[PDB]
Amino acid sequence: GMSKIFGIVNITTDSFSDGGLYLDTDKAIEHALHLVEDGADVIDLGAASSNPDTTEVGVVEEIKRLKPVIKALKEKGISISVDTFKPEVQSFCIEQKVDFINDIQGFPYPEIYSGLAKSDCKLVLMHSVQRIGAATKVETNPAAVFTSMMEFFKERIAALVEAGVKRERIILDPGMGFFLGSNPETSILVLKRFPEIQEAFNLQVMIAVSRKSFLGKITGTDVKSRLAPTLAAEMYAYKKGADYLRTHDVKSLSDALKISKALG
Amino acid sequence: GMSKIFGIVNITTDSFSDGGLYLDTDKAIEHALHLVEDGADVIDLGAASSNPDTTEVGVVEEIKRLKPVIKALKEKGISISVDTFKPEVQSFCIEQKVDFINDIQGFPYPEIYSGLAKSDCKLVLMHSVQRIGAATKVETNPAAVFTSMMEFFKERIAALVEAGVKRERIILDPGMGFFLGSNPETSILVLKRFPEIQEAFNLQVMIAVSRKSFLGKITGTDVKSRLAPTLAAEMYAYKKGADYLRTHDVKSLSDALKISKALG
Ligand SMILES: C=C1CN=c2nc(N)[nH]c(=O)c2=N1
Ligand SMILES: C=C1CN=c2nc(N)[nH]c(=O)c2=N1
Ligand SMILES: Nc1ccc(C(=O)O)cc1
Ligand SMILES: Nc1ccc(C(=O)O)cc1
Ligand SMILES: [Cl-]
Ligand SMILES: [Cl-]
Ligand SMILES: [Cl-]
Ligand SMILES: [Cl-]
Ligand SMILES: [Cl-]
Ligand SMILES: [Cl-]
Ligand SMILES: [Cl-]
Ligand SMILES: [Cl-]
Ligand SMILES: [Cl-]
Ligand SMILES: [Cl-]
Ligand SMILES: [Mg+2]
Ligand SMILES: [Mg+2]
Repeated sequence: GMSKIFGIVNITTDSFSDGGLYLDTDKAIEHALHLVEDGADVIDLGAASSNPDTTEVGVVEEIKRLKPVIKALKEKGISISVDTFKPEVQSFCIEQKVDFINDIQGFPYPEIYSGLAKSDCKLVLMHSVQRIGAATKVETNPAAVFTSMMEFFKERIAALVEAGVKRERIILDPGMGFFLGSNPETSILVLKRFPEIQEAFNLQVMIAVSRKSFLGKITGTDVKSRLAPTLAAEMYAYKKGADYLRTHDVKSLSDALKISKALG
Repeated sequence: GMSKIFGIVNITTDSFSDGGLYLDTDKAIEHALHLVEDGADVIDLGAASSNPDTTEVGVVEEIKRLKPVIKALKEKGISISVDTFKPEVQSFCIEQKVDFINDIQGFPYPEIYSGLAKSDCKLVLMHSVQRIGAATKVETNPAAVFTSMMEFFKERIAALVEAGVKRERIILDPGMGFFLGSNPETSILVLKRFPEIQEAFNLQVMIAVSRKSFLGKITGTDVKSRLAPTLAAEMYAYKKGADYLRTHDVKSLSDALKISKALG
């Protein structure tokens, strides 16, 4: 199987790798259209970041950013994912009939589970060692993190299914980078063992490594020179059977996947 | 095993990807020093190109370009390879005591074999469908090219060994891109089957794909946007056990190899 590409379109001011570049509505639409041209299957819209240096974005402001971009992309028939962890914003996305809701908190509020069940959109259920809120910088034990993540998925999937969410709507994301720990060994272990998530839960898995900190620690590179380590980790994940890849440089990943497919 | 990196330093005017950038002596030395900083094990110096659009460079001019660069790099203890197919230039490299002579013609002139035997430098024996001269654009049958290449290596190795060249000095390069054919299928087959060269001859193999045309035909990219397809093919070759990789972007390849090593 070939991994599907989520194209990151950050409509923020403080995204760790491209904050402020696509804050304007038309520039965000133009960026999304370019990523689709580059081979993106889904456009992941994020009007609020979640890196350790992020600043809280209000719900009204977040919906204001997403509203005209969703409208323009839905007009073109583009599959839309929204990277939001705020239940009121997620409820707005259900009304807009987007294809995915991408929650770094993994839908931890059962009060809205009945509303999620009535929708038909797919749910990207992400695990993090923080569980609630944006990423932080904390050292973790890789084996213990993988074990707790496996238990977290099992309980959260069961809670959503018990509330009426169809199981096949759930896509699992183990988290990566600071969502797993400040030491890169935890991210490395998850990258090596994520097929065990597909096997245990029989659900698709998304891998999101693009430009993240742990790549820079292994190679000694800042965020602007992280294309090569990103591509190395993304094609490792593709070769290992990742169902979705969430990336910034869609064109480079697509070209790299075309070469890997021709050689494999 | 980890592939060794040959850093390309073109002291030419018409190299297909970076011609004219490092024609100046000090700029070529500065580029070579940067590539060593980026992780290059060997610096491959080429004062004359061999792409299909190349222009013949005189022997006197070629030696004039290489002479001060070799001197500066030898002062720093840098391992030097010289990409030259002219016997008089190769004789100059033997006098300079460089570590490698990289011949796209695979040393086809037995008149100089006795001189090659007395030297201690390693010999990069490259195969091409043209055999003599620079690359051309010609469509070829992949299976027939691989078969003829295997026979070419067998006869050329035996001729060099019979003349006194120690067998362990020979590094095999199957050729790539236009050296194999204008259709990318021939390059793809050689990339998939080059371990058979190591097995049959018990010699090291060099893979040189960086920015070459066949990558652009598979992905639909010009020479300036070929980093991602280059990295995809280079780490495929590394994972398959290539002993040497000849590349332009040493820093990107090194960073990519560090990630692949940490994940493998
Ligand atoms: C930087 C971020 C923001 N949103 C994400 N969303 C998902 N699903 N996975 C990530 O790793 C992730 N990284
Ligand atoms: C573009 C070039 C010039 N010199 C080379 N040298 C070797 N050994 N192999 C190549 O593929 C090669 N490509
Ligand atoms: N949202 C996130 C953005 C970046 C990182 C990281 O660099 O590890 C983690 C989370
Ligand atoms: N010397 C060479 C340079 C480039 C190519 C190629 O693009 O195929 C082939 C030979
Ligand atoms: Cl960007
Ligand atoms: Cl709701
Ligand atoms: Cl800590
Ligand atoms: Cl739960
Ligand atoms: Cl850097
Ligand atoms: Cl360059
Ligand atoms: Cl000689
Ligand atoms: Cl032809
Ligand atoms: Cl011969
Ligand atoms: Cl292009
Ligand atoms: Mg974001
Ligand atoms: Mg050259």
